[PDB]
Amino acid sequence: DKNARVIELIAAYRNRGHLMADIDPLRLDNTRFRTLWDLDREFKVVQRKKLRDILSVLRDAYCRHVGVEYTHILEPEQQRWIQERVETKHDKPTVAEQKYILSKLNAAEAFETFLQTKYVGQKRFSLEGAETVIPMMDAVIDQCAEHGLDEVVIAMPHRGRLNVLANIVGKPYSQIFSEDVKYHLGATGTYIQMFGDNDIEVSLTANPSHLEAVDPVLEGLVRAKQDLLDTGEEGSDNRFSVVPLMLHGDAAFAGQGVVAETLNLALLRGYRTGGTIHIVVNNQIGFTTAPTDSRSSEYCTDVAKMIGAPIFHVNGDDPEACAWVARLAVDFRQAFKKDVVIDMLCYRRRGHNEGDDPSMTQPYMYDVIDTKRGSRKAYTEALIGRGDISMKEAEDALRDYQGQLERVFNEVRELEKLATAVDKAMLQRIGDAHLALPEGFTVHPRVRPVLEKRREMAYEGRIDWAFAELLALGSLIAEGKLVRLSGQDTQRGTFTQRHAVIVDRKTGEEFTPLQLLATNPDGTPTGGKFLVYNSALSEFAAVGFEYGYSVGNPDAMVLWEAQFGDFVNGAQSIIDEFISSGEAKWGQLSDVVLLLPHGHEGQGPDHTSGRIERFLQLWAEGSMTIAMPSTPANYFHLLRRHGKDGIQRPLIVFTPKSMLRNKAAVSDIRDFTESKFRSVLEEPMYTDGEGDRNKVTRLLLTSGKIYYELAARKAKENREDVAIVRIEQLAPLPRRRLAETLDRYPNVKEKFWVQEEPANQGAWPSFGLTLPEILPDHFTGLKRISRRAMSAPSSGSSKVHAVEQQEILDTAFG
Amino acid sequence: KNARVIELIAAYRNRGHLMADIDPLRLDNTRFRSHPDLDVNSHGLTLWDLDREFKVQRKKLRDILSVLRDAYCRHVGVEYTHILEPEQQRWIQERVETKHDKPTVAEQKYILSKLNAAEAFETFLQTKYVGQKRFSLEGAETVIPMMDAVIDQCAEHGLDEVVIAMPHRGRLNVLANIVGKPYSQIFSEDVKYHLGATGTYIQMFGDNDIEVSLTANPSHLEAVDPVLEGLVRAKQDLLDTGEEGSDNRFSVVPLMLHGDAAFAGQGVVAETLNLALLRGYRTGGTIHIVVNNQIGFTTAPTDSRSSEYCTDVAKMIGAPIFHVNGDDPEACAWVARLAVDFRQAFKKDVVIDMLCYRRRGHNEGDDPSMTQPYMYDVIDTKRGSRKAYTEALIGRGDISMKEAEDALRDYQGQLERVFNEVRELEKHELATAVDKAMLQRIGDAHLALPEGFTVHPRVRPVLEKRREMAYEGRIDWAFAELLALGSLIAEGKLVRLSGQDTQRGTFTQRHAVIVDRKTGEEFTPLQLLATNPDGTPTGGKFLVYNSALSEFAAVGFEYGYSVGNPDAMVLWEAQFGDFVNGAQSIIDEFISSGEAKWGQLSDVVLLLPHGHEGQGPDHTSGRIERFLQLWAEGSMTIAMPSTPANYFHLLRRHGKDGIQRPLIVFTPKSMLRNKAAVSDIRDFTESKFRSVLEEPMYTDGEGDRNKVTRLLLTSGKIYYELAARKAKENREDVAIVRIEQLAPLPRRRLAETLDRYPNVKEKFWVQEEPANQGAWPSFGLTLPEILPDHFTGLKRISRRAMSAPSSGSSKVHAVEQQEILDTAFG
Ligand SMILES: Cc1ncc(C[n+]2csc(CCOP(=O)(O)OP(=O)(O)O)c2C)c(N)n1
Ligand SMILES: Cc1ncc(C[n+]2csc(CCOP(=O)(O)OP(=O)(O)O)c2C)c(N)n1
Ligand SMILES: [Ca+2]
Ligand SMILES: [Ca+2]
Ligand SMILES: [Mg+2]
Ligand SMILES: [Mg+2]
Repeated sequence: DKNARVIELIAAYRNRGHLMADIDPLRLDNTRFRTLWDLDREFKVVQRKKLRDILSVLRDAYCRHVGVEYTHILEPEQQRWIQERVETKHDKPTVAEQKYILSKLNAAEAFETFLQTKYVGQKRFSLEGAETVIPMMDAVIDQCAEHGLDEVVIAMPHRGRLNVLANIVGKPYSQIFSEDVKYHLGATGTYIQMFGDNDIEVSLTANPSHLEAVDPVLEGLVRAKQDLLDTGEEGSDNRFSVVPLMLHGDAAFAGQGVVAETLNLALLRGYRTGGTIHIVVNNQIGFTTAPTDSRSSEYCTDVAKMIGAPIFHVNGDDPEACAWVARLAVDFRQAFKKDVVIDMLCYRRRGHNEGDDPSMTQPYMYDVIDTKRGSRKAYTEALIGRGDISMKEAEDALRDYQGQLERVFNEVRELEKLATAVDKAMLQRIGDAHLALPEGFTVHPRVRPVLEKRREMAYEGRIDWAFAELLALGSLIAEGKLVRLSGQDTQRGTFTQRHAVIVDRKTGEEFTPLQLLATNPDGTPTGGKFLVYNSALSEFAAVGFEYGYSVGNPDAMVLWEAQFGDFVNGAQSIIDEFISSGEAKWGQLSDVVLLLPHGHEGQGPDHTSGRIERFLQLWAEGSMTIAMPSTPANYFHLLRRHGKDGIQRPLIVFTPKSMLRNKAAVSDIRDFTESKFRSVLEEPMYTDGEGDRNKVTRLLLTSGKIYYELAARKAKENREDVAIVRIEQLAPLPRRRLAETLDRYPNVKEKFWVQEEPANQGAWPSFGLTLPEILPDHFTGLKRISRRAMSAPSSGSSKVHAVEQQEILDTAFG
Repeated sequence: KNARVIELIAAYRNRGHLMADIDPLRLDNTRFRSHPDLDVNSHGLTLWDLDREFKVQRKKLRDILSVLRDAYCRHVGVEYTHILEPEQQRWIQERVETKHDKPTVAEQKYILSKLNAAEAFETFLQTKYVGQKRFSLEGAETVIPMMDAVIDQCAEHGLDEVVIAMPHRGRLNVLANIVGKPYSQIFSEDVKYHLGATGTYIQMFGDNDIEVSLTANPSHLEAVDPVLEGLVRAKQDLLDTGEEGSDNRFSVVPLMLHGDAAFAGQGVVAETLNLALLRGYRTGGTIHIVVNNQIGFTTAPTDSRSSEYCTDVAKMIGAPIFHVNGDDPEACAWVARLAVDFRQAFKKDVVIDMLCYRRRGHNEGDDPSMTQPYMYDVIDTKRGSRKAYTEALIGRGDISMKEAEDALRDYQGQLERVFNEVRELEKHELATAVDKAMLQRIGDAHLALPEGFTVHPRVRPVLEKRREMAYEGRIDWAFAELLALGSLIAEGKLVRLSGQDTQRGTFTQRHAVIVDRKTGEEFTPLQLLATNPDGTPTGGKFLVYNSALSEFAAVGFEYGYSVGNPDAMVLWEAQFGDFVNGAQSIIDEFISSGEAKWGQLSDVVLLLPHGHEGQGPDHTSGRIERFLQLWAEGSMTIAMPSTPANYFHLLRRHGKDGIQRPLIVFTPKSMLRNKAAVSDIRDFTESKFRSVLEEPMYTDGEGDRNKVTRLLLTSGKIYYELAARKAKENREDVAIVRIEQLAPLPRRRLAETLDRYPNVKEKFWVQEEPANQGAWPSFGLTLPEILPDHFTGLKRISRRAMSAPSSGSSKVHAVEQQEILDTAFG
């Protein structure tokens, strides 16, 4: 019965020992810590060891300065791996390793002392009380270099950022302190091993003040780099040689939903990066808020249990345990290609900002902090107290600090066009690819007519929207471009129109027809690739990832598709903080494409609008391209121009739903082979037909699918006095092309902007103000024909929709 | 040997769920092969050991193993050893590891009756109407007797209400067979899949009843999750149950339904779970039911999540998780009742993962064998839950051939009743001013400290300055806010105020809660106003909390709270208005549009610190232009007050007008401490809210309105800078008019004020925000149309159009600020 009580004791330490570990350097919770003859008896564990030695191994491993959470991991081999490395008696670090960790603590503290002394308003960014994160990050990067990896990419909030730039990225003081925006900009550097012969690239990504919003952006950036190096999921090796190193705060990590959304991507085929190293700077405070008001779990890291990640809670006043846990984390990530979370328990020495006396809201915590000596002073005293360094060396370490402090002060003192048309053979090849099935492949009987109709369209014309899209993407791959397309149910298409990936009816094997265009007819690679995935049910993390992918590989054609444009508001922080504004704020460029299914069809307020008015409001000084094409060929030329123009700026496309199957919304072969993108479109009766522009007295200006309904109504009552002009590119406004087009209708007495969207929505709120100002001689007196202003994108009734739709058409021809 | 048994017991308790027969489709064939953790020989035990008695009590290994396999490896997969509380693990362990008595024929027939009613509802829906395939509950009808068991167990505990939140799948079935709404109400004259509902559940075999309600929601999956919590917490606060109540029953239960792909992918799930035990947000535990049909439209679970289960996020708060086979309605009803008992015993969330399937395509244009041929060849060989359960009861000898025929007659009768009832239906088809003594009382309250309380030395001058302000005037913004909230509590109103660092204030200005310098005890001065001077309660209360670092779940919760208690004054404060875009879905889908779409009314207040001060693009704008764009047909009130007294009257009008519509307030940062931005006692005691404000030199001074030839129209703090510049140059030819209420535009008040300046030759809208931001994009178009005789020729003075709310440089901000001021006086 005694040997059974030992087995239960071993399991208790492994499962719950972390609840008794001395992880808090402030020891705020006192309640945390609240036979002898058997201790010298040998037990079978098959090895023979004395109970006192088994128990000492269990206390050192699980109840010392490291709290290990791993028995929640479903993989027995991963539990076994941790168990073996944590439960073995490790050899104490060498005097050289201790002196090295100490120099890193000196550099970090001197940097902090310099920041608060030289400049004013720097208290918010203070890393004082959390300096151990610097030798911890150093150990992460050094262990990644020891595995021979290519790059470590960092994402972090603002606390200690300039310290990371100087002591991790290795940026010189002259570059750091030159003129805050500096706390949001990206950076690149080279890490050179101190005791090794390896080097590794280290980069820091740009981010807003919005905590954790950069998390899926880092993942996308890293995946794009991993794809370029041919490493990982889409590569020839399983090394995933680009490592994401993600920094967090404790209140942010537990409260922001994007954390869970980004963790949810960790093992997905379209989003995995081979595991992220997470470091939580757990100072047990969020501004003035205590952890008991910030989370409903024991640890701020408990969300990471969602993906069975091992969690290490470590005492920030023990830099050796912190460096050891950082190296173990890199080894686990390398061995299992899964996320590791390091929870660094520390404190925030100063107030949150200049106007904060933290004892006002946390008197107890700050009476304990005011008793604490720095983790530098503590570690140097601890090295003297254990006899690991001499009195001369301890003075030298103290003199290393002074020289590090003097150096910053003295260095900062010293400082003080292309064609998008393809040939008919290119169209024919993309059409033929849909029927070039692998041997023994069984196409689903309802998919086979789609493949046959695409080979017919490629040779005979009447090209629909869905095929035009694949013609654009396919021709880019054939030219050597990497095309990454993703979104909810994007492989088949929400409207069963895409079939980018087709599934074997008998085996379930996937076949990608456009991937055949990555190989030239002679069998040589084009250098191009088609990467198409079904995303998780996320908007915030998925849009963030695709923006990040566009930044990681500026040469890639990156498209994200919303199920319906109505759901993109779930990614509003990414749209506001990165996509629309990254270039102006940080000089960070993104070529990301957002495909937003849009249009009034009676399917309700959440299946009608991509909120065109919101994107037009965000636009300024050529920041993005915003388009609503009405024709398959014009969409094809829009995608090819974006993929070939070399302008790294986002593209927002309001794509159709029912217009995908509108038989009037088809294009001729010549529209792809002898044309280009047209920002302004006239009716074909005036450009190709026998229509007379001089009979026109009423001009209707519009965009999107409503054109076909207006055109049908004009044809039904032969209204030669009315002309319909489409604005395909909403932003930047094609001022030049718009003026030249309207000049061709000299007898126009009235002009109307016609739209399906309510008066406070669509293009009218911006066009109604801009068009009379930009073109006063053409648009003074411009009137609106639309739905009435609504507090929702549309009515919930399809009957109300139909009445309103007819009301617009009747007003336009009244 | 005894050690190998202890390891075997732990293995079943920890990992037995990985071998449980939970999938009714049995898609993964490798699931039952290769499981050494649970294997006897893989632990160092033989067939000889099976008849040996072990200490666990003394029981044979064979009995230990039969108890473990029945409890953890049959149709229920139990995850609970991740729970840090040993008493919670032991509670589950005892109830799961005991041999339960088989359900009575009466209970079995009742479960079969609920499946009969659910399948008959689903059969009518697909047969009578077209375009109903997307709402089909076919393959998941066991969720109806499962929900019935939840509600019946809540009634058995004597609870007051169950509030349901769910996506659209099986919604009308829930309305008919759970909420109990009649078919005449359900199928009269879709929006019906988004509307709220209330009903009464009456126990079948009991004498208790319980209220059952369904909340309104958009098509945005999981967005309603925090809204349900807020709504339920508001109801708990009214019933004096829960966290802010004398009874610890939490007698209003949230029943939250989910889909498997959405539960794993939506971040709002984790944000809402994170609220579960917070003093300001806890609802005594939510019962979660995931309708896990192992598909999300055309997407397989392996592309939807990075974990074994769609429910693994719930481990974040140490919630017990039950994976149950949807083809076993008895195990499903049993797990539902156990979930209610756990929630009652520990006031924590329970998650039920119901494994089932989706019989049809996702919608009308879906042949799901196109994308999932294997799954759908397996679904095609499966007969429904009702039929399979009828056949099981037959084999077990629990019912006879006559009884099964009678159950099929019950199904036919339920199916005829829908068709018939719908056939018949088709055939017939205020003053806001307070007395000075009220102000003095709120001022005195700041110094009426509890005996032995130690005020922080930096907080004491704030308390003393508030008593001086209350008696002498020069009332600042921060105190005016508390004067408004305090006077409402004194009148009997419930005031709920929350947000990031809201107790102290982001700008160290509020001090709604003060903390004892020696003990950490909290003291709320405004809570003293809930008691009249005679000692009787006013009926009012002050509920003030620091929120978690969430925008989406926190704004969702506060919107839900205003719906749950329409009589409450509910305010949510952003740290900076720049971070409210994290809650855009709640703003777009509930706040701005809930009234027009569902008839659901909300009185929620959003306080959004706003203003250009050189702190960068994320500490400058609450995006006024976005709220003005969302506004239509008086859906919300949008204001930017420039004065403490005008803010006070704005909050009191909102709290007393009886108009259940949201209020959006763009609040100050540096203007909190602007010494010109103070109000007199008479502004609170003898005035009201002013939507349009003139300069005091014209209304109270010796200023001449007839000398004015240039009129500057503006809003917010820039008024003080424009006023200082006018005073500096003695510019009598320029007048500054403020628009305090941006939406609905005060058309009449604006027209009457401008008519008082007859010699105006030019008008300008002046703003700090870029030309594509602030009020200009809407005012520039609206003002010349609504008031053509006053605003034709209206010009803009602002910052240039920008792709961000401001520049990152405070030097660039300062130059642009001066440029605006010089253009206005050029
Ligand atoms: C999405 C978002 N919400 C709110 C804020 C405002 N904010 C800035 S710092 C802070 C508290 C941060 O707490 P924590 O994550 O523990 O980091 P710490 O400052 O302690 O390192 C908040 C709420 C923000 N920057 N982002
Ligand atoms: C936030 C959001 N994003 C996307 C959609 C579009 N959408 C509707 S149903 C669906 C798949 C749902 O999967 P699941 O949660 O498993 O539910 P099920 O339809 O299987 O019951 C999606 C992505 C949505 N309604 N909401
Ligand atoms: Ca481009
Ligand atoms: Ca109101
Ligand atoms: Mg913190
Ligand atoms: Mg599903």
